[PDB]
Amino acid sequence: MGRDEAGITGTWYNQLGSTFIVTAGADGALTGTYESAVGNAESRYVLTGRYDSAPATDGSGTALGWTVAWKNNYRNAHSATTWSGQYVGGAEARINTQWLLTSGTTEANAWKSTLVGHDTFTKVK
Amino acid sequence: MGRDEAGITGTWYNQLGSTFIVTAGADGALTGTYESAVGNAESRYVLTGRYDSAPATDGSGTALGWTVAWKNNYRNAHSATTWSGQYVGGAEARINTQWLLTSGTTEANAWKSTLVGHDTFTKVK
Amino acid sequence: MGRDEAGITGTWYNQLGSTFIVTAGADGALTGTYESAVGNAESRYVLTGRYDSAPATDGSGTALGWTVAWKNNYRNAHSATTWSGQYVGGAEARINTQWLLTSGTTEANAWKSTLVGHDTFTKVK
Amino acid sequence: MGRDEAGITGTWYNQLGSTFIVTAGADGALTGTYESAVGNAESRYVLTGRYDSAPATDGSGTALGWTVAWKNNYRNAHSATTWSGQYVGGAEARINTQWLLTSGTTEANAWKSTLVGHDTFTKVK
Repeated sequence: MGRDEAGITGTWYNQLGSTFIVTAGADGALTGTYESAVGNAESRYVLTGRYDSAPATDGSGTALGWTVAWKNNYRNAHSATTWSGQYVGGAEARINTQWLLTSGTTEANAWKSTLVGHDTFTKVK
Repeated sequence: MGRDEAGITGTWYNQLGSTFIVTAGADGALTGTYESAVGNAESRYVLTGRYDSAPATDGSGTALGWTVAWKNNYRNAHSATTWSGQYVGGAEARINTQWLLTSGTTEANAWKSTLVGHDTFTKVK
Repeated sequence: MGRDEAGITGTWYNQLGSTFIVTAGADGALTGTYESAVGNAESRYVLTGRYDSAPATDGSGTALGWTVAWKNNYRNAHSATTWSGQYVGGAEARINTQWLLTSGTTEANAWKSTLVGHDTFTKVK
Repeated sequence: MGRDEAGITGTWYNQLGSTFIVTAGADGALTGTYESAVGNAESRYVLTGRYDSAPATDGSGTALGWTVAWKNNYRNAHSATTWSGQYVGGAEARINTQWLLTSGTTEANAWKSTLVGHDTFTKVK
């Protein structure tokens, strides 16, 4: 029922070699797992998010976002990343994102709590 | 079972007058609703996210994040915001966040797709 | 000749206790020194930037930005911060900024090169 | 005298087709002009910034930043962009940046004042 429900659902890979496995629900839900190739992380972590299930039809992307808290049964990096971006469908489908990675800190160190970057996900490689 | 499960769960308000209603699950889940005082928005929107259910005990905050896609039964702003931040417990509990608001755009306009800002949530006002 | 040349020029302090000393030139230039209360820093560092010397008159802020590279005669933190924001004049003048702090890294660590945050500068305290 | 003074100085192009013309001073200064291929802009605008004139030698990049206020003799977009990033030398030299573009706004619209994105500059194309 979601316009890009089928186009978003599946396995995605970014430029770092991370793997994003997502299911897009008819209603706007995103659920899945994330495995980072880098950082204080091992194996899969739960993700959840949301996407625009009725996007504009005018060649525009589909807005979406999701979160990973970096705790699983193997490790806890006391941090969470949120990706915010858009899905662009077609032969070379992509999800283009910017992210914010916040660590738990003391109040004295909160100024240095948050990393920012950008990931591009593709269906191959 | 989550360390700040009780401290996070409930109603939060930010500096804009927005209202965040969240339940924190024992496992790391965040679910709830968001109502923005500003922007292309009306009434409540679904949110989901994650938090560190076993944070450091050393005076450090609790990392968390969540997403809203700005589609509900009233409006669709073809956009999604992700907040990334930390919960700081105590008499004056706060959630301190930075956010990324991505709009669906054409590829030609993707350079101007994403707003960034910061919200502080409190339990009063 | 700059509309807020007089309002911007002078000494500013942020919420961390840092001190920003700036001169605004008629043409749009910003020059001065920055002293951070936090981080890998001591004493003053050179800053340069730019501001909108002919802003809108409609109650709107004045856009501006500036950079500090964190090298001086005392220390080198192999990093640079840029603040991007707006000057809001009046009894309680403020400069409201967001910043990006990039460290030199290897290519393998570039994903974790860049911190993001927000500073508010006032003329007192 | 700056380690990458020679490597930074010159003409750079980003993925949008914008042109960055910079001189790096021995002392850490960056001066030049920027011409954007997109947005509310025409022709060249003054830029100034700073870079780490004595970077780490260990395969690490060179931290730098610069600002453009989007006022010149042709147009005034009441905004400023700051790029924060690192120069990576070698056969395929690059400057990898993240940026913050703040517009002057009323206080009521300040939540939507600031765009964020990422530009990669190369010496060709």
